[PDB]
Amino acid sequence: QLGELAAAFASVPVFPLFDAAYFIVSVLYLKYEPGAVEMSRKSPFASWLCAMLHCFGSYILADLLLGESPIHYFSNNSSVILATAVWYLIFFCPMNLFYKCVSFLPVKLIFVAMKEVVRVRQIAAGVHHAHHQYHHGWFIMMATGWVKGSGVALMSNFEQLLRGVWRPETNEILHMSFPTKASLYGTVLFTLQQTHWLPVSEANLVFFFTMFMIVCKVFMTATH
Amino acid sequence: QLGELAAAFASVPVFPLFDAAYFIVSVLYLKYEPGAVEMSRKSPFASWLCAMLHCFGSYILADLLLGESPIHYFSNNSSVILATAVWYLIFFCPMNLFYKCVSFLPVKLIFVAMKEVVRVRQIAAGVHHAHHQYHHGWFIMMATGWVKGSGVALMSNFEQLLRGVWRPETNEILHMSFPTKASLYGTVLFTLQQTHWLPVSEANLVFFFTMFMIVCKVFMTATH
Amino acid sequence: QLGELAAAFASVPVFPLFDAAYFIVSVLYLKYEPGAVEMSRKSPFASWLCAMLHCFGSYILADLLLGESPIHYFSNNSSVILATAVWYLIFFCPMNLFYKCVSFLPVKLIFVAMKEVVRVRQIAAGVHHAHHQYHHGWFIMMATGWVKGSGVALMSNFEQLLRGVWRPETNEILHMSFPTKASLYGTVLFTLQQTHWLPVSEANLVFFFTMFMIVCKVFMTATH
Ligand SMILES: [Ca+2]
Ligand SMILES: [Cl-]
Ligand SMILES: [Cl-]
Ligand SMILES: [Cl-]
Ligand SMILES: [Cl-]
Ligand SMILES: [Cl-]
Ligand SMILES: [Cl-]
Ligand SMILES: [Cl-]
Ligand SMILES: [Cl-]
Ligand SMILES: [Cl-]
Ligand SMILES: [Cl-]
Ligand SMILES: [Cl-]
Ligand SMILES: [Cl-]
Ligand SMILES: [Cl-]
Ligand SMILES: [Cl-]
Ligand SMILES: [Cl-]
Repeated sequence: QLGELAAAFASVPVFPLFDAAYFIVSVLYLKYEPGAVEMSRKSPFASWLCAMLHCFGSYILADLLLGESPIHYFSNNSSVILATAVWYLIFFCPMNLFYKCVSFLPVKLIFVAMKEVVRVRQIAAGVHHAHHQYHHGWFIMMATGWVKGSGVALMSNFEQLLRGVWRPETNEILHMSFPTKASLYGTVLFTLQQTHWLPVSEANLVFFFTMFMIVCKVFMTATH
Repeated sequence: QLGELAAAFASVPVFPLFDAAYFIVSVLYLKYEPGAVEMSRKSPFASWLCAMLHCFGSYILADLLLGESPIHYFSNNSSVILATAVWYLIFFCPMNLFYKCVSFLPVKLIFVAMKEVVRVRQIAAGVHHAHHQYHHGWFIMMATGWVKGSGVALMSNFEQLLRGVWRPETNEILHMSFPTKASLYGTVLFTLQQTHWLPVSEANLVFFFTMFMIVCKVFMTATH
Repeated sequence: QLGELAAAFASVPVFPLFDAAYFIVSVLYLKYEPGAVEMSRKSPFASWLCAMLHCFGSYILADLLLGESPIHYFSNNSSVILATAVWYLIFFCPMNLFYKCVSFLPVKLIFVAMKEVVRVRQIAAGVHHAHHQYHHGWFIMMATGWVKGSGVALMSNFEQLLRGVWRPETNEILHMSFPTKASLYGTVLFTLQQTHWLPVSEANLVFFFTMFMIVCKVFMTATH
């Protein structure tokens, strides 16, 4: 009955709880970036735009690669408003209280685990969407799933540009961080499962690859 | 009969006179930029391309956001040729005569007023076009109208790159100039009018918001 | 019977031999770039991506200008794999043997000539494709044919960014190299032939303009 558990696991509604956790962890990372708090005070619109890149960069990059509107996902009003609320609470909550609660390590690890659930689903969805337009476009499936999982990291040079920062000597392709490298392995696995060359159900691969990401990310977050 | 006046005002043919005024003021601003005259002499093709960004950047950015060909508007041969003539006359007219005439303050203020007529129509058109593709895409309507009104300012970092200039420490989002900020207020107003939450006719909002832009821009141009 | 020869010349199958020659010459140029060998060792994925830009940048830029998926051409699995093989053999062949063979001047000049065959066909194809979407879009035809022939040169600033290099003081538009300038002349000629204002068959223009590019490029390669 393991496949029955995997089917329920791979079909959990990511909206709104799992998307919120994704938004919280991502906007938390934004606040850690140099000058982010100063930017929220002096340039609140650019600060919000930065947070939307962190929350939705996966869809912005996938749509760009597939020639679709890069802000197509912003037609999802409930998601945009929910991410906007997370940005506001993290940067402007009185007593900084929301930050204090979601930074509590037991609470933060849970949100980190829930974000990985969303990232794996995102990779698989990117592969399947590209496949729908290109039945044998293996390289297009791999590219789309990769940017769906990496998110804002693959546009980090230009996320920095928006913030008034320019560091051209490195980029996430030249030197991949773990989530970028892991999303590349993930997109190959999901593309191989799409090819029917990897003899495993789509629900089992989602389950096992998410558990891999959850263990890695929770361990990396608890260590530092 | 104020609505009868507003209907005639909001439906005046922008081509070719009002578009020409837009092109003149924009290419004048280009000539004010550092190295612009030198660039027209040594790199005349890049100089013309820069002028096309100033004249058509509104359509280039809107089409990019909506996933349409970024040079789609360049199929409008008469408009492209008219902007090309304005660029040539401003940079290469014997005796610099065309520049002298259009820089005459009474003449320049009129062209500045006529450009604002075109900008407001552009914002409204961006909102209505996004709405046609996304009936409830409020954030897509706001983004499209914003870039239609801001024009080349929102791509200023890359207009500078084309010119051989790189100033990453600032951008029009991080620090909005008045036309960028005003186009953001404008696009919210036109989106609210699209939502039917703002109880005002589309022709009246065009009239009153254009008069607001005309007074502000004429006053700002005459002061300096 | 010159038109009978020109028809056979303009319809030769570019895949796979003529495309391979294009890939070889382009990836050779990549290896000449500063830090390229070091990058292939430390960042092999970015190195491969750079080589794909050199091999396919024509299609990436044309698709971008026309609002189509920028990686649409990567659905051509055989072409992508063939370019990947060329990249691997040039950077990782034991004894560097593949490099030694294709760098042999008599062999290199032939590959240089065959690449020009592919470039001219690319320019003409860009013009005809834009024409199909815009029957009278002269400026769109010219832009599309231009980027099809110039290839990665028009994205050189961002090919450098991928490599960790940033040199904003120059770009291929501000200062055109010979292949960029020649592709601009070529796209005007093919657009004029599309307009029916240039009284010459499409096969004759391909033949004569390719011979022009072959003589120029072979002479430029043999001189230095
Ligand atoms: Ca598109
Ligand atoms: Cl940073
Ligand atoms: Cl602001
Ligand atoms: Cl998704
Ligand atoms: Cl997707
Ligand atoms: Cl098919
Ligand atoms: Cl400047
Ligand atoms: Cl030039
Ligand atoms: Cl418009
Ligand atoms: Cl529009
Ligand atoms: Cl609908
Ligand atoms: Cl370089
Ligand atoms: Cl790598
Ligand atoms: Cl082609
Ligand atoms: Cl094409
Ligand atoms: Cl038509």
